[PDB]
Amino acid sequence: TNFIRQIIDEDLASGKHTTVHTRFPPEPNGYLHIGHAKSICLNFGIAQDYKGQCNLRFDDTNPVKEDIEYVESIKNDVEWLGFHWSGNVRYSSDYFDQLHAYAIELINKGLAYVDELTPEQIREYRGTLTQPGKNSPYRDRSVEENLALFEKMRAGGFEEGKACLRAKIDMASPFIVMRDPVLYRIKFAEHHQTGNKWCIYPMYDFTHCISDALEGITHSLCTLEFQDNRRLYDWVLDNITIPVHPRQYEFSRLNLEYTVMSKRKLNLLVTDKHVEGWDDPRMPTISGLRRRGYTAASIREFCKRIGVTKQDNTIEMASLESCIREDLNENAPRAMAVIDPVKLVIENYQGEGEMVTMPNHPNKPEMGSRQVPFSGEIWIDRADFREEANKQYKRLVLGKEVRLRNAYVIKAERVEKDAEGNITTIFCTYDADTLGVIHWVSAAHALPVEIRLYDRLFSVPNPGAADDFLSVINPESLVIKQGFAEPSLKDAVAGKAFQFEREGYFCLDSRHSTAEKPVFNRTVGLRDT
RNA sequence: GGGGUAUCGCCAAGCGGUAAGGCACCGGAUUCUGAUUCCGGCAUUCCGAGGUUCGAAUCCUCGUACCCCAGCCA
Ligand SMILES: NC(=O)CC[C@H](N)C(=O)O
Repeated sequence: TNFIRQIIDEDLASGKHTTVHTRFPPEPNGYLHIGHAKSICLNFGIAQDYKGQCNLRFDDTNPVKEDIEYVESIKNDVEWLGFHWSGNVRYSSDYFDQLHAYAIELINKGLAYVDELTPEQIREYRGTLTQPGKNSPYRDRSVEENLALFEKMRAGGFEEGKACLRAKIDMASPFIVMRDPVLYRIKFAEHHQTGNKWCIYPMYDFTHCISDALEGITHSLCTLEFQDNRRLYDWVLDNITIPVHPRQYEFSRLNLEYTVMSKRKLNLLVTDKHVEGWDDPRMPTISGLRRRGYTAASIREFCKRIGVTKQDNTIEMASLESCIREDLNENAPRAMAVIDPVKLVIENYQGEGEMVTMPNHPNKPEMGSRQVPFSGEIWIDRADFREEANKQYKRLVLGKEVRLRNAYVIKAERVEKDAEGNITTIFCTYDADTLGVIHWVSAAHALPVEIRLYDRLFSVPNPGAADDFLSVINPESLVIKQGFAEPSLKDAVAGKAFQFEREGYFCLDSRHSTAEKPVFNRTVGLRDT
């Protein structure tokens, strides 16, 4: 439960509503990020719980900022998250004729007029946060004139910015949004849905409340910054001939530590090529989280966990990680991979190799087991061998033994280094029958794999607050490695993740994995303490 | 000016009855993954200062802090 569901309840109880109809109206001007997932879960979830309906609407009123790639991606992420919208996908543009009709109603009612103040003049007449605005000298034209003028605008008769339709409200309102808000502006730009049919487009404030009412929305859910706008939302509806009046309720938007959560800043990263694209695994986009190996369900749980309030918040990365870790911990089948390898030769070993049995999930036998190839020339992780080091160190030391994961116990005896004194191979003996603990990979049957270790995009907790958020990017947000995985992974499915034992959860694809060179993305590392 | 929000490090219940929960954190137990699991611990206090009440985080008052608004963006 949350404040919004309590309102909904009271409406249902009072009889003000007998059904609930919500909506997710992003503008198709960028890819969806996790903040939008909060909104999708909120709106689509309320619908299903209250046995109602929730539409997917593309708030497409600004042609110059939108693209068809985005509408396609949005529909894709919404689906991927696991939600279904009510009926067809809607578009604000579906109402362009209705909106133009309604603007004509406001004009006929004397509540709208065509202003000729330049875009600079409008701001100048607008007033300040503390000084009232002032009336345009064109504010009192007749209905007849406004009608003619608006038609002229609509017919491509005015150059851009040369005129616009403004609402006639109160230029001295403390609500700056109510100071004659612009209803229509001229843009000779082709729209991704209406092509070149219109040269005039409606503004957000005029469009949204009307789109909401036409679609029969009962509870319009948005974020805190449209609180002031709710006044214009109501004004518009209160002043036109429309049978319903949806009510807007605002909740705080999501802020995630170490990243930005606004399409504008995410676009800059894509545009400036500091990430591969909107779906880069380091990106907080739904596509990027998906490509990183995150499950729709872990995201759904994150949104459930964070809540919906009016408090400005900033969630910690540990919260999101917790969610994905919980999921993958339960479901990911375990595997063996070595991110940083060094060859270890069991001189004691005789043969061409053998096959040891390995559980697909050390705590869930029902998930079965598999046969993994063992031998005398395996691969271990460099950090798992210490010629020296403290008593706490539970891994391989130059005179100590260690249990090879699901195999035998071995003993390091003679190391071998190179020119720069770096070790090249470790010589050990194995106890013919012995079956800390360390993972390994038989060099002979090993599959060469590229491993991508992801990390926080930015060096600071709140990069969006920085003057130049880009200068504070983390140069180690992506560190690529070349390791070895058990041949098993030869059939790994893109997107699906496994737990690389003692390392973390990894998934294939990355838009890079080929048959020859597989690319594994580390979704999240295990809890190291 | 106006609109909003202030409860444990980060989220978050609580709507007059005397502070849920999650994340994180600190112990301990297990464990062929230093993971998982498993127990135990973690606000005598709710931005502040008064006030009303038998009694408030929950009501009033005066303050303080932070967020949002001056796109022909959404
Ligand atoms: N009122 C709202 O839900 C805002 C919709 C607007 N298109 C947005 O993406 O923020």
